[PDB]
Formats: sequence, C-alpha cells, structure tokens
Amino acid sequence: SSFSFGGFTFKRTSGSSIKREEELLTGNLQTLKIRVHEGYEEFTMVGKRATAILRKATRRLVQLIVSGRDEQSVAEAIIVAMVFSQEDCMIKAVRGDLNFVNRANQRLNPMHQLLRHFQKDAKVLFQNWGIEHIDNVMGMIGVLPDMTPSTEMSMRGIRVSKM
Ligand SMILES: CN1CN([C@@H]2O[C@H](COP(=O)(O)OP(=O)(O)OP(=O)(O)O)[C@@H](O)[C@H]2O)c2nc(N)[nH]c(=O)c21
Repeated sequence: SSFSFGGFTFKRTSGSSIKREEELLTGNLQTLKIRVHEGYEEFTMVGKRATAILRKATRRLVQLIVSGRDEQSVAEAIIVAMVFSQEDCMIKAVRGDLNFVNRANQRLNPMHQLLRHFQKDAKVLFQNWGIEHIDNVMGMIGVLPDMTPSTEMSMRGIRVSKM
C-alpha cells in the first residue's frame, strides 16, 4: 500500500488487510456503507506540515506518534488518523447528517464524508476518543482533547514527538 487519504500520503511498512463492506449507522440514524479494513497494519503518514507513524488493527488505532510544525498541524494529522482507523467511537462522534459533495456535485465517499465532517469540528471526536496515562519516555509527550500537551496523560494511543 502506497496511497493517500485526507491529504496525507500513507506508506504501509508492515501488515495487511482484507476490505470487507459493512453498513454502519450514525447517531443521526444515517447508514454509511464503509469498506472496513481487517488486519493489523503500520504506516508512515507524511504531510507537508506533519508526519506520523500510525499503527492500527481492525477498526482500532493502536498508536499514532505525530511530529508536526505546530498545534493546528498536529491536530490535522490526528483527525485524519482517527478517521482512517475506522473506530466505533469516531463513527459515534458524528453529529447531524453527512451530505458533502465534490466540486462536481457527487457525494463524497463515506470515509471522506467523515473526514470532512471532523475537519470542520473535532471537539466531539476528541472528547469521545478516550484518555489514558502515558509513560512519557523517549521524548513522547501526550496531547489532551483541547490539544494541551501533557506528560501524564494523552488521548488514547496518541503521542507527539519531534524525535
Ligand atoms: C481505512 N483504510 C483506507 N485505506 C485506503 O485508503 C485509500 C483512500 O480511501 P478512499 O479514497 O476513501 O477509498 P476508495 O479509493 O474509494 O477505495 P476504498 O473504497 O477501498 O476505500 C484507499 O486506498 C483505501 O483502501 C486503507 N488501506 C489499508 N491498507 N488499510 C486501511 O485500514 C485502510
């Protein structure tokens, strides 16, 4: 896999997956027909303003370690990764109906619907993601739902490091 999503390039460095189509419902009772990936995979994400290592399994973000130019740039990468992971809690974070369209009046695919939704506002996504205690070693630091750094706690699986 060498591809892109949410304006970041992803390069799979280990693992693999089967796509398996599932219909998932949002709190607004919308069906999203989503090609759910199955298996355990690691990627390097590279954007112009942030890079990250993403480890994930089936509908689960195991770890993301992000290096970004600044706080906005780190958030952007975290949102893309939270959507990419296909997590239940990201789907449950959706508020209202998703009807985004491309500059040619076609519906964005469902993964892009989710992404465009959270790029507009990520408060509910980050608030419902989950918090964990962290070891704070090797220069990894945590990031809280309001993007404040913490050496004690972080959004689950999310670390920030410039090393
Ligand atoms: C969640 N994803 C998404 N993804 C890939 O990310 C790329 C961008 O997704 P997209 O443009 O929404 O999908 P599209 O091109 O319509 O294909 P698809 O319908 O397979 O998502 C696709 O190549 C898709 O396979 C993935 N690739 C791997 N290896 N593992 C994964 O978990 C995922």
